[PDB]
Amino acid sequence: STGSATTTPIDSLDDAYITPVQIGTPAQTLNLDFDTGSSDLWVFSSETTASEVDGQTIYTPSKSTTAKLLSGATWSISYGDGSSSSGDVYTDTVSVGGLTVTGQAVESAKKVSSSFTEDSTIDGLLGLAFSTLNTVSPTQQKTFFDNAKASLDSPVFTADLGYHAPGTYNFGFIDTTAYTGSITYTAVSTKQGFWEWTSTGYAVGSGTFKSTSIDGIADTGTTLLYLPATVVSAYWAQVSGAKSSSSVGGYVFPCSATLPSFTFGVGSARIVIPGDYIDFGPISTGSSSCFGGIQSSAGIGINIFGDVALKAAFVVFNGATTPTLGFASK
Ligand code: NA
Repeated sequence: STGSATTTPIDSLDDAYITPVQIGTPAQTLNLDFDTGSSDLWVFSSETTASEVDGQTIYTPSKSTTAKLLSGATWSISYGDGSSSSGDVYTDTVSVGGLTVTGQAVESAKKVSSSFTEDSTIDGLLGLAFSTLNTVSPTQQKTFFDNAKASLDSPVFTADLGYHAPGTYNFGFIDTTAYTGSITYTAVSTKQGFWEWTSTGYAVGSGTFKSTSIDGIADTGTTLLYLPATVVSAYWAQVSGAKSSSSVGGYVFPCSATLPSFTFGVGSARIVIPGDYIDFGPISTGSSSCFGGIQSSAGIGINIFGDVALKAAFVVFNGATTPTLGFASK
């Protein structure tokens, strides 16, 4: 089997991407944020505290003929941005792009933090990191990918995120038309439950490539690229008037600037992030200070190849017995 679903930016900045997901029978279609940095499939629901719902589409298990309470199971998650959600668990039929899993754990939110309530476009998350990070207690549950794996033509999914445009998540196959050149594969550590890999270095603009090992995670659920302070300082030093602002919470730059590209290494290959991808626009409406898309990972405890990096590439998440990541230009 295979699946193929279009993923759409939620706003003009590509802050996140939503992908339609069919849950239950008859289908209830919710727009989920596919997150390779977490392992819970959770939804806004008929159980969510009413004051915490503001425009999201909800899953109502009582209207699904295939929903079953997973008796006793609860979940609670906290993300890197300080957001959180918790609730109880149903099993139900879940389909993505024509690929169906029966018996998927669908985590029904009873509570969500303010950042979820305030984002009317995101109806929940679909985690695609390793199932060892799933929060369901007392019986940990599998991700949609892990449940689909054995049925897939190849045990893979791919992320092809657009810059200010829709893109695609495919399950079970490589679309050889979706990238240019060849795919470079690199080793993954699953020790922390993430798609954790080691970049071979970076360049700023037309500068020379610096060979240096950068361990980090491929995380579709993180907007920005978070890298060590040395690397980030080297990037922003090439933009006149850029500075790190403790008041704003990261590097800012004059909105009049033209940003340089950023290159990261994947083995001997190179992925180039155009400068335009690094512009996250005014820090507040009408400001001439713009927020940078490359930020320091110091204090976060891990480097994160978020959407700024990933949308410059066709990315293969290879879930074979020895997992690997692949990156191609596109
Ligand atoms: Na922000």
